[PDB]
Amino acid sequence: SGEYPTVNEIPVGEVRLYQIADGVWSHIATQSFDGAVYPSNGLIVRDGDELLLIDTAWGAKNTAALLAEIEKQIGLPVTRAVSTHFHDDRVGGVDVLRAAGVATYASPSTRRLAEAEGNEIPTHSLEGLSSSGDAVRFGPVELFYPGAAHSTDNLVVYVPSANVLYGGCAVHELSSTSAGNVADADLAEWPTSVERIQKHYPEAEVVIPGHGLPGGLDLLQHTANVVKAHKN
Ligand SMILES: C[C@@H](c1cccc2c(-c3ccc(CS(C)(=O)=O)c(F)c3)c(C(=O)O)[nH]c12)N1CC2(CN(C(=N)N)C2)OC1=O
Ligand SMILES: [Zn+2]
Ligand SMILES: [Zn+2]
Repeated sequence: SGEYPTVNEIPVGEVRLYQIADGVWSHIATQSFDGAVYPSNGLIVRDGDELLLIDTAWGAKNTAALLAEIEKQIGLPVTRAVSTHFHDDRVGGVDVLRAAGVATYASPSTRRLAEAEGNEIPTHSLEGLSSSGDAVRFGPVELFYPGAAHSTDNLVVYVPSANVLYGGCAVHELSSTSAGNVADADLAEWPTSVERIQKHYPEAEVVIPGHGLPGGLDLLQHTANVVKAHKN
């Protein structure tokens, strides 16, 4: 009833949206992995009379439910999607999106890693993002490659109209106690990559992590802190 949703408040197999700013929503779904349940976030950004989607809802059925929830709550067509790294919480559901007429995009690095590891593969490559500090425009957002962090391919997304920074899985929520799933991470480079984000988006007003609750700029420093302590 207005609070940021968690696993306890999302009915089984469903998705919830949360209004972040004018024309900006997050999407929240839950999924089981290795016998535990986790929430995960994505982003929706109004693009005129269309919508840009950032990240799937972690799974085919969750992503179909996402599309239904968008139609119910917003009622504008999703025409493009960007996946911000190659893991299943970002690309799992790309096949559903593609069959629903959504053009799917990711960096060439993400596409290669998804293909090699057996995850679903976005159709279109996003050039211009291969060096840390690179930025490109994509509809109503800027895409930024901060360097290796949670994964070597992770992208962040900024919504300039609203000063919303979507960190994806390179950014953790304030309550986090460790650096999440570090299977593919570069813990030594991650603080440098977060520093780049801090330097590039100093006016961010809302910071959204890949999993958990949004907050302010403090999520960036907190992320650096938990990652350094994890590595240590
Ligand atoms: C789908 C995703 C994932 C699956 C299951 C869980 C997660 C988390 C996560 C875990 C705990 C917390 C609470 S916290 C910050 O307090 O620790 C959190 F916020 C996020 C994250 C994230 O951190 O993004 N991703 C997850 N995969 C699976 C994989 C890849 N692989 C191989 N062996 N190959 C493991 O790597 C990874 O990321
Ligand atoms: Zn991941
Ligand atoms: Zn993640």
